This record gives sequence, C-alpha cells and structure tokens, in this order.
Amino acid sequence: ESRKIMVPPHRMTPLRNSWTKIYPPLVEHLKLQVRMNLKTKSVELRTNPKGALQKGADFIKAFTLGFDLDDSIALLRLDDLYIETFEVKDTGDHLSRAIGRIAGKDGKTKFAIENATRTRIVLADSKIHILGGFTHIRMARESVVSLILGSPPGKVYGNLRTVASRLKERY
RNA sequence: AGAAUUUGGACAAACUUGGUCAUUUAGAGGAACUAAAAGUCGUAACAAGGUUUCCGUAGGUGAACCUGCGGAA
Repeated sequence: ESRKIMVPPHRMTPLRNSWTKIYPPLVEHLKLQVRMNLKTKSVELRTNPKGALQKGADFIKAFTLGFDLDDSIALLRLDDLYIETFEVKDTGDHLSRAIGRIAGKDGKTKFAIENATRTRIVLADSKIHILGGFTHIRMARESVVSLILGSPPGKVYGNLRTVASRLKERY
C-alpha cells in the first residue's frame, strides 16, 4: 500500500536541498520505500514486505505544510504530538490586519504564543498550522482566535503568561 | 527788479503774569476696607501592530545573499 502527498509551489527547493535529511527516517528507521514524482509534483510512499505509513506520511505532510526538517522530525517521533490546520475565515479590515495582529511586528506575537504554550506555529497568508501537544494546541488556538476576533493585546499577553505557567505546573 | 529810506501798519512766535482740567507729590501725616500657606513621597507615566516559505523585477553585486516593489500558499 501507498500514500501520495503533493508538494506546494513554495516548499519544493527547500525540500530538494534538504531531501538528504528526509528519506533515511523513511527508509532505514521506518521501513518504507519512497519516490518523489516530479511529474505530478508529489511523493509516493509505498511499503515493502520487509502500520508505519501513516506516521511517515504525517512527517512528509508536516514538511509540505511548511514546518522545517527538525519540527517535522519532532512530529515524526514524540507520539503525543499533533498538528492543527485552520484558515482564518472567521480585504482591508478583516483580513489585511488580522494576520498582522497574529504575527505582530517582526513576528514577535506569534513567537510569544509559540514560546508560551510550547507549540510551533507556521503562518501562511491566512493558513495557520500548529504543532505540539494536545492542550498546547488548545491554548494556542484559543489565543490565535482571541486576537483574530479582537481582544486587547494586554489581555492576550497576560493570558499567554498565565497559560505558560499553568501548562508547566503539576497540580 | 534789486538795495537802504518804509508812506500809512492790519499781524506776530517766544517771555512775565491770575482763574481751569489731567498727572508726579520731594515727601510726610490721618483713619477705613480687603488680603495673608504650614504638608516626606507620586510614577515615566507616555503609542500602532505582516511572521514564515518560495517567485519575479530593480539595484548594491563574493551573481551567494540582502534591500525596495509587485505575486503564490
């Protein structure tokens, strides 16, 4: 059995130069066989006769979604990780500054969200993808949604500090 | 038309010299009203929110990358 994964037209040459660090966890660690079909701009992962294919396809889907090699390998190992994709969907007002409210000046609001709840967020123009543990993704998603739907930055920053502490706390 | 004699002089600034209004009294009294500050340490309070990944153009160019503008997820 096999899986196909497309490669978008912005993550093809980074995939190409870092392909030599992608395939050995598909080949000797997980025991699949792979080929990157340049024709349909995809990758075919097949099994050999000597359930790994879903985890390998999720590692490749992380790389095509735009997480780097190391975060894709962090999803590859560490079975308590997930990755949530959502567009904004919730143009001058509602879109041209909502993603600037997410990212902030020099990416520091997205970075503060990332470090506070221990997730990695890749931000497209309007497509947000969050890599991390379950409750981590939950609090990151609530923060992102709170400041696309309009909250004080002081409010969402205080909530990020509180969320960092209570996510690390026992009892 | 000039000079002095003027022929007869209406006029005349300034200088003495009393009643009028405005101000300075050098000053000095009188007898009214109002007014009158005695409180360590106070802050930096202060203002919006385009990141990542490729693509093209233009320049600075180890044609590597960056920057500016225009695109894609």
